Amino acid sequence: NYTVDTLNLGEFITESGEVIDNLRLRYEHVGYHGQPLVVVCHALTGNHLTYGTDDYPGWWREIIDGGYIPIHDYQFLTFDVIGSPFGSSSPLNDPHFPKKLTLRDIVRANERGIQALGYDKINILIGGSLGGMQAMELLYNQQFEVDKAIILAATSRTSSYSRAFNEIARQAIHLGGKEGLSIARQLGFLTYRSSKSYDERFTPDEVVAYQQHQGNKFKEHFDLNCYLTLLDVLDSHNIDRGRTDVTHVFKNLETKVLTMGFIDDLLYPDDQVRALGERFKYHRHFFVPDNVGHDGFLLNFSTWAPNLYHFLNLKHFKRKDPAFLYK
Repeated sequence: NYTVDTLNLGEFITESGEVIDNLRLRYEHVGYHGQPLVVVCHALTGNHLTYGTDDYPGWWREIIDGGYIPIHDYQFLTFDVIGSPFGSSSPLNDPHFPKKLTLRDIVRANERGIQALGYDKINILIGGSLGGMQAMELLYNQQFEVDKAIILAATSRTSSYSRAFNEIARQAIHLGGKEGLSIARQLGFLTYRSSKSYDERFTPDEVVAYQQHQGNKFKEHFDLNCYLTLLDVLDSHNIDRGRTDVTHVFKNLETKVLTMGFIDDLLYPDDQVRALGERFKYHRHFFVPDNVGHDGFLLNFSTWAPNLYHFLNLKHFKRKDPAFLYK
């Protein structure tokens, strides 16, 4: 079954003390009543349409069709974050949408949306990289018992690199409106090393021309106010803020965590995503040796999905860890 609809969940108060009278969460559900739940947390530029249609396939469709997380064994739920322009409460929908939205807000709304629909356990929690940020917060609130977690291209807090990125983008938008959106979009190419893409796409002038083309599309289809909102969301990410016990919590969580980090990435360095994994009781890391950009980690699934599948297929009872002093 395939369902796309909108919850109405009443009053929501952000961290900043601002109010939405009727919190709306657009979502996509897919699968059968009783199956293991997988919750996907989408990334800044994505949305709830995880599986999508046959004619309009979804962000994750290829990964699901390829059988890495197969439809036949799983049930899928995904919310469009608040502030996104694709159906949930946002500046595009709500003329009194809060000025200061944080990531912790986005999460706390989605957990209420997960509970609105009667779920209790989450077998697989998955996201990168804003998705991964959602994921880690969610694990901290501990409103759910969650068996398996995959966190891709995200860390414990927004870096100075990312604030610089986000500020540079913010400025361009002030100066140029829609035109600033192109730059913001183009800006992403500067955050990572492209490998034999340099080979295949010779074509400078033709990369630049492609950049321009992607930027121009983006500036016509993604609402501007919402984008600025989501830039604050990123700037607000830090699991440790106002908190003392984050690691402690994570160290007594039974959840099996996989962290994935990508090669030569300045926005989300492998170094630091691995170190976030290692904060948990049960943790593991995969280093993925190709990178078409944080924004397109779905596009290069060939290089990482099989390790996901490997991870998903633990069905060895948890070992209590002093057995690992070896080494």
